[PDB]
Amino acid sequence: SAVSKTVCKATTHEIMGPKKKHLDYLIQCTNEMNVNIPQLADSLFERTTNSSWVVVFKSLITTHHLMVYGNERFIQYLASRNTLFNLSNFLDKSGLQGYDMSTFIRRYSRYLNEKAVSYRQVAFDFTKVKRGADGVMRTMNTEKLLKTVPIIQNQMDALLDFNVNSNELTNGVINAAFMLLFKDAIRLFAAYNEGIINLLEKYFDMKKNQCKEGLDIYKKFLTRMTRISEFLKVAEQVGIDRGDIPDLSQAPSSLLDALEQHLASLEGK
Repeated sequence: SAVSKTVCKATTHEIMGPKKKHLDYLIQCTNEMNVNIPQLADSLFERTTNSSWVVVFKSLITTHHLMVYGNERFIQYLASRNTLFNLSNFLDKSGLQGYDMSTFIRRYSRYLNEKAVSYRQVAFDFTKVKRGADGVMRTMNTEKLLKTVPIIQNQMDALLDFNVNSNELTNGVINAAFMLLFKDAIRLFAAYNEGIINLLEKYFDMKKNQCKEGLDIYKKFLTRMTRISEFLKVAEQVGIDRGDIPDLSQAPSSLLDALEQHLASLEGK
């Protein structure tokens, strides 16, 4: 009940993101093994049944914050559910602000759903695993890599589909969501990029059908890069510390012709 009470405090009608003090409490909750994760999640789900965009959006932000900063047993539990958020028809018509925010609530809930689905499918969180030449994405074997990168790609699509303009970030609730989306985006991009580095190191030794898969992955990566650039430009326009924006220039983006020529040779007599 203390947990439920704090979920309520994190999700009041006040037009601002959940307060740090309540988020910090709920993080600590996830770290105590005696805490019942399903009951904490149920409280969050219940708030998403509220008619107010403010309450619903704040419950989603709280859930996202806990996925990012909480014990891994939290996202593990969300990933175990058959269904997560069901907000595809959400609409708060109480006012123009409610209309505006309803669209973003639908898109944000879809992203969190996909974040849980990604975790269910690969049994780790792309945004939090070890990086580098010795990290998870860089060391992954061929079969697993070909399976995994499309999952990253699907998660990134759902994130980018939030599709907000800088001039739409006009209240503290949506701004709070955006800051967490920004953090996930740069971390998810690093995983995507490492997956592609790995793919390119292996591509010219793969089987014909593996190369077809790899080439599809690469073409899709190139178009997502363009979208990620657009998303970072929104972050730049709104004022985010430029030192926090990653450099996309080092993504290995000039290999299309080589990949195609190699596959073409495999498809010849």
